Amino acid sequence: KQIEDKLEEILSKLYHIENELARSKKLL
Amino acid sequence: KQIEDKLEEILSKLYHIENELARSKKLL
Amino acid sequence: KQIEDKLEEILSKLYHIENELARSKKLL
Amino acid sequence: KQIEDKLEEILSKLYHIENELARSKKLL
Repeated sequence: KQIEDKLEEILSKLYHIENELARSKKLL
Repeated sequence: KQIEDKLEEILSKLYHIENELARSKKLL
Repeated sequence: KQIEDKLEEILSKLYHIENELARSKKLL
Repeated sequence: KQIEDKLEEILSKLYHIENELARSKKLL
């Protein structure tokens, strides 16, 4: 549970990296 | 079960980011 | 203990990638 | 242990994303 929580946080960071990468792509 | 699911989502996000960056590289 | 360590390395890698992409954005 | 292993794999993917990002930076 401590672990699953940190996993969820991890995955939210990867969704935020995905956003950054979609943005740089749309701008081009 | 939940943890495993999250681990697999995480990894699969990492494969996508990796391939989006390699694709980017290539068009540039 | 090991797991926690790895979780913290992982998260900290994600913060760095996020900030390297935001920095990139900004210079572009 | 199954978990720590997958964490190690996760982190190796983040080192590989880091490489991709150092490369795109050196090329500029």
